[PDB]
Amino acid sequence: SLGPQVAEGENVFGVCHIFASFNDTFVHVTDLSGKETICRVTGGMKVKADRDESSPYAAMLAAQDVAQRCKELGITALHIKLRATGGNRTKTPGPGAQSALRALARSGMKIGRIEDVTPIPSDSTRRKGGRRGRR
RNA sequence: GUUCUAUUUUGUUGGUUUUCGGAACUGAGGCCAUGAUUAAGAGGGACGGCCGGGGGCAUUCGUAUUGCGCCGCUAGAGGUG
Repeated sequence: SLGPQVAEGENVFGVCHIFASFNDTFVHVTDLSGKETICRVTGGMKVKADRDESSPYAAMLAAQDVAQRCKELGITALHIKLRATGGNRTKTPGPGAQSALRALARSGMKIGRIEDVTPIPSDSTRRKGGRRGRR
């Protein structure tokens, strides 16, 4: 865990894969390739209740903890990719999405580029549920 | 022109042919003001340039979903009021 890049010259870059459903929130720091990961802490592992894993509070303290983990090993800037559930299911990012990148930016972690990588189907299969929906 | 035929007539007695009245057939005529309403804000059809998620056959693309292979890191992951 020794970054040979000089801190004062230019900024070491990384990315976290922000996936935030309506029942859980995932923060997943990987490298610029994405094959190799550095840190991955979830919203559900700091709160011991199933109903508030996606809550905006359970998201926020996960944000500095990954950032604290990403600080000694030498990364100051992260790229951000938002991810919702995608597929045939809902496309809106959960309530833990916005609190994730906000608190890490407040923690002293720089921001790279912003884009959304929701797995948007061109033309999907049958949506789960009946013809009348979730009655 | 052809065929048969009512016949009036051959003075009467007898055959015949026709003028003659009828019926039918065949060829050359003359004449018609020589014979054709319209093209329906009806229809049918032809033609010209289009037009269209119309139909059938073949071909091609796009994520996403599922499953699998490999790599990385992990204690939770799904789901719900």
